[PDB]
Amino acid sequence: QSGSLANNIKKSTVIVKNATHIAICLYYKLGETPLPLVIETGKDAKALQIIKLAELYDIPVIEDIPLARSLYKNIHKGQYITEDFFEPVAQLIRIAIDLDY
Repeated sequence: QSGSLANNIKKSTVIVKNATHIAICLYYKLGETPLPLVIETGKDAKALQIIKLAELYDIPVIEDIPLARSLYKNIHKGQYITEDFFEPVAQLIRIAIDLDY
């Protein structure tokens, strides 16, 4: 099982956080995920680790406390986002995508 957290963060699209208390890792890939997916979540110690791994792998991290708290409560690890989050998450994905040039 070792390495699953780091591999999930490495392939992530964007992380939205509340300080070092909550981190939500979102993944969206055209043709694979039909909606953005919460691939990992962390509270406290695990949130800090997600944030450190995000730095290591150059994954964009955005602080948005109300959004991070709502996502944490509503969208469990391995679940697709629901309608209330479609537009807030789209805005994060747009800021986050690498255009690769």
